[PDB]
Amino acid sequence: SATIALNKRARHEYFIEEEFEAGLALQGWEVKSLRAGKANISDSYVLLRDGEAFLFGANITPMAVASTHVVCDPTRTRKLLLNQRELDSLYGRVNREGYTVVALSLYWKNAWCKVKIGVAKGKKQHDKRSDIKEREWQVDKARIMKNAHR
RNA sequence: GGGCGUUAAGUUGCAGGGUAUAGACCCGAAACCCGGUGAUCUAGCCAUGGGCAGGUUGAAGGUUGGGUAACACUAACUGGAGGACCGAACCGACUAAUGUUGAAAAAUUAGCGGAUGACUUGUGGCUGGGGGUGAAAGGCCAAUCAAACCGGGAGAUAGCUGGUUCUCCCCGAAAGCUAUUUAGGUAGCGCCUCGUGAAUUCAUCUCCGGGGGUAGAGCACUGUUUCGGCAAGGGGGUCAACCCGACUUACCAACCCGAUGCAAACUGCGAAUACCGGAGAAUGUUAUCACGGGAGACACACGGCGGGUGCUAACGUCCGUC
RNA sequence: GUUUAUUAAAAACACAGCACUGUGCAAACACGAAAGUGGACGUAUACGGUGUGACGCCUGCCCGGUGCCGGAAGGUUAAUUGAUGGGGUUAGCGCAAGCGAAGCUCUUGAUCGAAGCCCCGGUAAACGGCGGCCGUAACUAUAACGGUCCUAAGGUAGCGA
RNA sequence: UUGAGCCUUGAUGUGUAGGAUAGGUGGGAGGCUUUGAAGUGUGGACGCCAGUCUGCAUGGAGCCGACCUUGAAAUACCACCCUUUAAUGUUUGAUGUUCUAACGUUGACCCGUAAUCCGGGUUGCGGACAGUGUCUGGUGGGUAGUUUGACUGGGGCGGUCUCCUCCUAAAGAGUAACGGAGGAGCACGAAGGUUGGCUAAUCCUGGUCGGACAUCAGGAGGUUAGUGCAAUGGCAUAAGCCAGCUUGACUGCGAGCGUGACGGCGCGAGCAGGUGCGAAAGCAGGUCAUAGUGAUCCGGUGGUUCUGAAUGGAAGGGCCAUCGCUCAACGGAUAAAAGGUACUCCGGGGAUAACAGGCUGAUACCGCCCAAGAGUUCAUAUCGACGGCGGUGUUUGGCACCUCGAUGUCGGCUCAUCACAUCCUGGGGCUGAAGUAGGUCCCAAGGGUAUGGCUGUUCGCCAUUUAAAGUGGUACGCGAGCUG
RNA sequence: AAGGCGGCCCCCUGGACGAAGACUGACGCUCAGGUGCGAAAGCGUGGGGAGCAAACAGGAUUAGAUACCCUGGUAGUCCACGCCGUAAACGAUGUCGACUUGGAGGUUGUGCCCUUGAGGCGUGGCUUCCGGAGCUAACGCGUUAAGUCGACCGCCUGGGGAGUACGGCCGCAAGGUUAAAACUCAAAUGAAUUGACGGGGGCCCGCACAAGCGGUGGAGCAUGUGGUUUAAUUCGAUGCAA
RNA sequence: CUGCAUGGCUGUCGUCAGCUCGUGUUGUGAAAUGUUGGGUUAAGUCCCGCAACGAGCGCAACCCUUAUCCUUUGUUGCCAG
RNA sequence: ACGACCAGGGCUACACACGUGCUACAAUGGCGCAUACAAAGAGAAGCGACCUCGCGAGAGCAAGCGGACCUCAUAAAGUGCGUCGUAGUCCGGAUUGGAGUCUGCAACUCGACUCCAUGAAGUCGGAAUCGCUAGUAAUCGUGGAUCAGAAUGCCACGGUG
RNA sequence: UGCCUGGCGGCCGUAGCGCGGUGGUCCCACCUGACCCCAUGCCGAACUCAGAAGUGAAACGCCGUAGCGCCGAUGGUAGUGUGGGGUCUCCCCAUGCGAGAGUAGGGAACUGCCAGGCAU
RNA sequence: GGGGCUGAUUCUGGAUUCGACGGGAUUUGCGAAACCCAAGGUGCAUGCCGAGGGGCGGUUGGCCUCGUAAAAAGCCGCAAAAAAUAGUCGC
Ligand SMILES: [Mg+2]
Ligand SMILES: [Mg+2]
Ligand SMILES: [Mg+2]
Ligand SMILES: [Mg+2]
Ligand SMILES: [Mg+2]
Ligand SMILES: [Mg+2]
Ligand SMILES: [Mg+2]
Ligand SMILES: [Mg+2]
Ligand SMILES: [Mg+2]
Ligand SMILES: [Mg+2]
Ligand SMILES: [Mg+2]
Ligand SMILES: [Mg+2]
Ligand SMILES: [Mg+2]
Ligand SMILES: [Mg+2]
Ligand SMILES: [Mg+2]
Ligand SMILES: [Mg+2]
Ligand SMILES: [Mg+2]
Ligand SMILES: [Mg+2]
Ligand SMILES: [Mg+2]
Ligand SMILES: [Mg+2]
Ligand SMILES: [Mg+2]
Ligand SMILES: [Mg+2]
Ligand SMILES: [Mg+2]
Ligand SMILES: [Mg+2]
Ligand SMILES: [Mg+2]
Ligand SMILES: [Mg+2]
Ligand SMILES: [Mg+2]
Ligand SMILES: [Mg+2]
Ligand SMILES: [Mg+2]
Ligand SMILES: [Mg+2]
Ligand SMILES: [Mg+2]
Ligand SMILES: [Mg+2]
Ligand SMILES: [Mg+2]
Ligand SMILES: [Mg+2]
Ligand SMILES: [Mg+2]
Ligand SMILES: [Mg+2]
Ligand SMILES: [Mg+2]
Ligand SMILES: [Mg+2]
Ligand SMILES: [Mg+2]
Ligand SMILES: [Mg+2]
Ligand SMILES: [Mg+2]
Ligand SMILES: [Mg+2]
Ligand SMILES: [Mg+2]
Ligand SMILES: [Mg+2]
Ligand SMILES: [Mg+2]
Ligand SMILES: [Mg+2]
Ligand SMILES: [Mg+2]
Ligand SMILES: [Mg+2]
Ligand SMILES: [Mg+2]
Ligand SMILES: [Mg+2]
Ligand SMILES: [Mg+2]
Ligand SMILES: [Mg+2]
Ligand SMILES: [Mg+2]
Ligand SMILES: [Mg+2]
Ligand SMILES: [Mg+2]
Ligand SMILES: [Mg+2]
Ligand SMILES: [Mg+2]
Ligand SMILES: [Mg+2]
Ligand SMILES: [Mg+2]
Ligand SMILES: [Mg+2]
Ligand SMILES: [Mg+2]
Ligand SMILES: [Mg+2]
Ligand SMILES: [Mg+2]
Ligand SMILES: [Mg+2]
Repeated sequence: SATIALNKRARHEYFIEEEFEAGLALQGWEVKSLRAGKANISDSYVLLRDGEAFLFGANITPMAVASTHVVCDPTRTRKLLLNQRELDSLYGRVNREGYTVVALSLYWKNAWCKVKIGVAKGKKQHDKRSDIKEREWQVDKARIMKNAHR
């Protein structure tokens, strides 16, 4: 419905623990491009400086140059609007060993863009094997049980 | 009260100017329909008879020999089929030249293609026009074809070009407005001619009543616009070059005053010439108005003046005035 | 080979071959107001129509739209038939306005009523169409790749100033 | 297999109040007993299993009847029969099948008959089908009739077509362009009328959250506010604002005037009737004025002092009100209409375009004036910023001023002529001119001023030479000299 | 012969094995070049097409799935006549002759003995599993040898390049066949062993489950833990096993 | 400070039952047997078979208490008589 | 000076989440009055009987004992009575103001005991989850070490069963 | 006849602002209170009814004052009708009309009716 | 060279991105840095020249100290150079 460019690869590439429905803060010519304008949310992650967890990786194509005064930067760091009450998770459980929180998807909420955030961590190519093995094994167990019980 | 009318005579013939129907001042279309004629040219088809000199190439098939268990396959002899080959009659016209009131309303000379086949030709017949036929070009249908020829409706229509024939005298325009499947036409009005009736009816000059907002002028108003003061600040301060920043730095600078300008869509001002009315002599062949008969015209240009537009360029264009 | 007799003889038409479609005979189709004829004194290896045009490699995706074919579950639906509603008229009731039986007529139209249309599917060798946009690989370039906007599908093989 | 009339009602109910399945009302008090009732068992069904239409092997002799609740007396009576069913003949519609006599036979045999037409007789098959006439729905460029507007600095494309506001518009009115700038196809039962009362926008001071800004009290200001809306002209008596009552947002006229060719449109004192407000004189025929709008014909509604095809009526016609058009191409040609023609045709026009010729020169080319500077110093040996002044008609343009009763247009070959804003030769000045060799300027037209590849060349690129391979005018010279 | 052949019947026909015989007389084996047959898939023409099913569409899974799961579905798989001679066409083991311990079978024929029952002893062909000597690097072969020899043909000489290009032939095509060179590397491999691993299997055990019975997450409080604050919130312990 | 130089110590796997060696034998060899297989158990505990035969650390016992009974010594304890 | 000095704070704090346990949910349960049975332990800067007192903690005086002698130490659950009656309860005992006591020079940070007074939460608790196979689960009390005092923690002991 | 005040007109800046001062005999204005006649989108500030203790402050009316506002000459200038001319996007000549903006200067109104009171 | 449609999550004239990040940093108690001004203490403090300053140097010259003038001590720089990157990903 109101869904926009989403990053479903990061869901398989990470272990999503908790999610944040926090909003995004962006300048002109970009929110219009969210409707149509080729926004891409690849390589998305938070870049906490002090309390400024900007989303760094996103390429939103500028569709016009009619205002040829401001310099266009598709790789701009977008600000994020999150409650200070729930921002404690981000200044907390991020820098342990490898914890990250990445942008899973971006959609519309009554003419305002909301980017879904999620706390996760890497898999080192050995957790992926275990996940695939378990996903296949549950299916195989169900199939063999059904075949045996006819 | 208002409208229409009571007042105040028409009618029948003759001659003349219009109008309406008929052809309607005269010639001219391209086009439509109806009834007949054509296949002797040409297109196709049907039936019946002719024509294709001469010289090349050797497929199928058939024999002999080799070969195969039988085949298959190969060598030699014969073979004469090709919408075959070169090339004559015959058919056609791809190039060049001549010819263009020519020998000829498509031809001549030198070259050219097919020339045993989907060929060509003679004779007779059929296909008849919104139809015929078409190896398909809108090609042919008798030198005429995106609808053949002849006779009729039919003098079709033509807001379109041209022409309109003897004389004299008098008066004398317009090329503008409105509306228009309207712009090069038309109807009314604005103008022209004739007749009738009507009053200082009308015009020139003078005097007297009037309202402008144009030229010009100006910035009370709306915009525009330059400078100085009033004045807050900022901007790589000469200075510390780090500090309160010594604060003054050919930079923008609120509101208001003083000075200087611009304006078709600005007027606190504002003419001349224009326009209407009243009066007065003097002048004009009623020059004025109303009705009736007949028109014409509704393509204007130049020059002066005030302008839009264009480039205050155009013998350019759009308005008013003489 | 043929083609615009009389400015175009060609890449233009035709061609053998290929594909689709219609056609069970009193066949389709065409000329015919009709009879009748051709097709054809043929019989699905026959005939007509439409496209391409010997031969070799092939004819890849789409029914979204317009046609064609199969269906009548539902809605609408002609001609046709006519339940009544509303008036005209007068026998006649009313001292008068005015009610007003039957007959005949003016007008509305309950119900029946097929094809067709909407609809459900197929069919493209039927008419037809088959995308642009951003980032990303060791110097630079490009993008095998990844995301989202639409369509019914984004052009496969092959070829190319 | 199947509907209305019909074979008869087998007929279905329930006021918490209730032997409860209420007798249409009349007569309420029974035919009931051989006008053939309970007892006994219980397919279907009223099942809210109280009752019960109950149906029916055994019966073979009184259930009911008053009424208990009593808002309402029993369905025990008679039945003009409903709060609605029931089946077979039933009234003849559709579907299906059976049959033949209609009809068909481009099946066979015979006959007229010599004969593959035709007709008649026998017969097989199909069969009330097929097929034909009328009406009718759908499809139907296969065919026919047509339509596709106008202005336009040629035509097409674009834009516009009606109405209103300011300028142009030259001080009465009016006045055009594809000139310069904005709006309208409504709205109000109150935003109309009367009466009564009041008069801002804007800038300040102080004051709870309250601030460039809500509200409040005071202060400057005088229409720079407001008008239901675009602009213009006005409004202080207010035409702006608040409240009451109201419907004059009346009916029929209307002397007079203004604007229009006309159709028409607009203002209007005042008259008669009947109303609203205000004590009253007085004000009210809509809105502060200008856009808010469409003629005629045809038909829709109501009323009517009329006409009514012999009479009496009625359909019908007109009369007054009123309704249906983005006829927006808006003075509207039909209720009903798009394109191509290079296969084209006719009447016209240089009233009107493309080539040329003519007028001007925005553009084009060339010259000149001041001089930041470039140029080591030095403006001018050579260039020249920001501008201006010019000359030719030579590039691209403007006009439609001759030519559509005919002026052959690009380029190439032959043939030339003229001008100098001179390519070479000739003469000279200044040079950042040591010499050769260069730059610029001035005078000077006597002469000369290339060959091939590309492409239709003009133009242009390249290769090789020459002292040079100049720019232009002459219908962008020359087709009654030639090709195409 | 190989490829490969499965209801039944009819017709033609190839091949194989046995008791007892008769007969020609080395006529015997192999075989480059050549010839023929030859799984399926594929191609051409003419037919047919029930089911299945490349390509293709849709649905589902997945981060992605142009696939495995599902619904459709054309070529093809079915027939006749034609073309290729391609397979892990394998027994990864060429054709023919002789010899070499044994056991347990299947199929087929014949001889003999009293066949009272597939009673008993023999004797040939094919085929199956163990197994001695021997062989082999070992797996394994083992009278049907991979044991010892005899006759012949074909093939091999490091892994890639490469069974590739060119060249010749064949074929309508897809391609087949014959078959290199340049360049890189010091490796490429096979049989077996020990660990390890498997989304391989089997067995066993422990309050590991089941069975029971009580508890912890709900609520005061206690120390302990992580985070926060703070001057420090004193050090380490950080899954069972803090 | 460095338990990422260590000693010592401790927890878990786990009181789970395996971890090895000598000789011999087998295979050219890496290597295997023993340690595998049936019963049985808490167990590599016991037995049988098998080129295995034995041994070490090992799972048990030897160590500490309870459960019947004997003797000795009798205080601060017992009252059988 | 990262070596070293002592005094005052903080290791005991906090919007939070977590391991573990004690405490309760009330009729087998709390309120009180006879009444019963254990083992093993520690004791001289000590264990510390009596007695006088204190509603209570303990104050004063204080015997004996390196202990089969004395103390800590009338153990309870059990038992027989009464009583309450299903209620935020005579359940549940936390927070609160004040009072003293033990204790160590000093308990605002920061002890424990006491008893008068307010008398919280909580009323068998999701998903999950842990322990036990016999004198063990489960309940009741006692004892021991650390230490001036400051155990729901730790280690042991028996009763029921 | 003089002065003052109140009401209604002529005219709409020489007519009105600013500064200072004036007046309570009469008029004028503030002022007291409210059952009522009347009303507050509340509230006797506005309407109104019943009244003169106080007042001339506010507001009125008056006199001077040139900071204003305003009027406004003569002359000159621009423009313009007529007729004739130039070097013709614009001007000149003869004649007629002659602005606006300035300057000198003026400018603190004029006036009629009705009613009251002062002096007479 | 020209027109015509979109630059509008409403094409619906009234959106607290719910949240971080600037705002009078509007608001309620409050510490001399959210500040701050004649009286009890009675000591050698105010302008006085000062003194060059914490490990080192300097501060608007009176931000430290005094009592007969000085060590300077309350802040900055030399210094405290460790600030330099989500995850997966050669050994
Ligand atoms: Mg012919
Ligand atoms: Mg021969
Ligand atoms: Mg030939
Ligand atoms: Mg020939
Ligand atoms: Mg001949
Ligand atoms: Mg010839
Ligand atoms: Mg010839
Ligand atoms: Mg024709
Ligand atoms: Mg002809
Ligand atoms: Mg003729
Ligand atoms: Mg005729
Ligand atoms: Mg006629
Ligand atoms: Mg004629
Ligand atoms: Mg005509
Ligand atoms: Mg006509
Ligand atoms: Mg006329
Ligand atoms: Mg006169
Ligand atoms: Mg002017
Ligand atoms: Mg005209
Ligand atoms: Mg004319
Ligand atoms: Mg004109
Ligand atoms: Mg003209
Ligand atoms: Mg003129
Ligand atoms: Mg020709
Ligand atoms: Mg030809
Ligand atoms: Mg073709
Ligand atoms: Mg296709
Ligand atoms: Mg379709
Ligand atoms: Mg159909
Ligand atoms: Mg139908
Ligand atoms: Mg037509
Ligand atoms: Mg036109
Ligand atoms: Mg036009
Ligand atoms: Mg005018
Ligand atoms: Mg009023
Ligand atoms: Mg009126
Ligand atoms: Mg108005
Ligand atoms: Mg009509
Ligand atoms: Mg009549
Ligand atoms: Mg009548
Ligand atoms: Mg009537
Ligand atoms: Mg109408
Ligand atoms: Mg009009
Ligand atoms: Mg013509
Ligand atoms: Mg021209
Ligand atoms: Mg000419
Ligand atoms: Mg010029
Ligand atoms: Mg210089
Ligand atoms: Mg001529
Ligand atoms: Mg001519
Ligand atoms: Mg010269
Ligand atoms: Mg020279
Ligand atoms: Mg010179
Ligand atoms: Mg096959
Ligand atoms: Mg499938
Ligand atoms: Mg799929
Ligand atoms: Mg092989
Ligand atoms: Mg052989
Ligand atoms: Mg063997
Ligand atoms: Mg090959
Ligand atoms: Mg065992
Ligand atoms: Mg201690
Ligand atoms: Mg003057
Ligand atoms: Mg003057």
